[PDB]
Amino acid sequence: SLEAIVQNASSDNQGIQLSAVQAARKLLSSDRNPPIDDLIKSGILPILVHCLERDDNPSLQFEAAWALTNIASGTSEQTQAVVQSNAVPLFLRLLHSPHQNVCEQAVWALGNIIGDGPQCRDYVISLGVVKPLLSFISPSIPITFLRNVTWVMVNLCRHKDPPPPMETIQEILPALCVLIHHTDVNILVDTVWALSYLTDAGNEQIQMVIDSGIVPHLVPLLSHQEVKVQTAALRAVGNIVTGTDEQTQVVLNCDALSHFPALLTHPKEKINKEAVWFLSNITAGNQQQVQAVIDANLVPMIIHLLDKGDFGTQKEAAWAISNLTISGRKDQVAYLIQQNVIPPFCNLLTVKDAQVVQVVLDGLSNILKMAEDEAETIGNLIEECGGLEKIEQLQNHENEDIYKLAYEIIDQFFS
Repeated sequence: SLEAIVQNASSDNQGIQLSAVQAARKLLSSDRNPPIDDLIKSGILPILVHCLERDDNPSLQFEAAWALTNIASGTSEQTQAVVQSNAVPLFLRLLHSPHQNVCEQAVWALGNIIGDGPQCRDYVISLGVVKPLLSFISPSIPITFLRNVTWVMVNLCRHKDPPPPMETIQEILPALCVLIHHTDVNILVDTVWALSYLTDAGNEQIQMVIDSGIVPHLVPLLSHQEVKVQTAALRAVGNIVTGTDEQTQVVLNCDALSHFPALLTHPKEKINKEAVWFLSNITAGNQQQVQAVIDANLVPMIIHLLDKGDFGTQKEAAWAISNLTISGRKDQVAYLIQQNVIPPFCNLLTVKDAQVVQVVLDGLSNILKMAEDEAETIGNLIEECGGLEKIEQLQNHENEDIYKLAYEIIDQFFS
């Protein structure tokens, strides 16, 4: 009797209330076809939200929290019905309940709400969720509960186009510093993905992450046995090394490069690609960082991937080679030449990704300009592998930066 349940829940007698709220909860969480929509149309939601305030009856508070949780675990329309009934401030309140089960049910409901979309997430942040959420992280916490805590932290951290507030980041980072030493794979995945979302927000957030002290704990996860950890960590440090040279050097000082031979040869193409992206951000640095890439014996592996990798990896390797020519010294570029970069580099001149074509022409141009006396030898190598015919054809490309640079190269070195 759904009507009866609604009427009884509104009674002043708290035991009849408990019976009714328990009945609604049992209708919702006990079957594989719950009547969620029917309970919403009944008008029960504001009653349950009122029940969440009853600290003097924790069984009633628990049951109402569980009912609303299960409604919020449903479809987007069901979660939004919960949000529109003003449930959120009451769940944030229940994060400070002394009763663990009410706290766990509040975390779960808030997770579903935050997951519905960006404005609900930003509402929950604006109401102060982070401090009480992170307060749960302790040595005695059950792992299932901690997993739900960390999932909510990731989801608070993930929609980036709204940058989360800086002060929230200051609250979240100490928790990540704690969690990065956890052994549970799901906790590590969530912690590191959260870090990678923070590190994608800009150089100032990168600096906050650096200043937290977490990078020497983060870098070694590049060699974790679990691939999900490896790929989260590779994203996080790659984003750090999109920052300044000094921020990149923070990563290098952790011996990051020692992890890369096993990433360039990893069976997963996605790890090869992400690793070469990382390296391309190292070679865009100063002469010493270029030399760090050379001295780690990584250049032959990059050139191999430039030649035989999947296109996404090939594009990243093209960037890594061309970026090396930005600040690299003549002898470092000469080392590239000795390692037979030219044929596979020139083989990318014919692809449909115009950005890659431009990158390759930029690198070839830089190489030719840098070889004071050997420019003729290098021009001959470019000719031998068909690079010259390809450059000649690029004079007719639609894109002005390409055809201009092809003309300039042809005028300076093959005329």
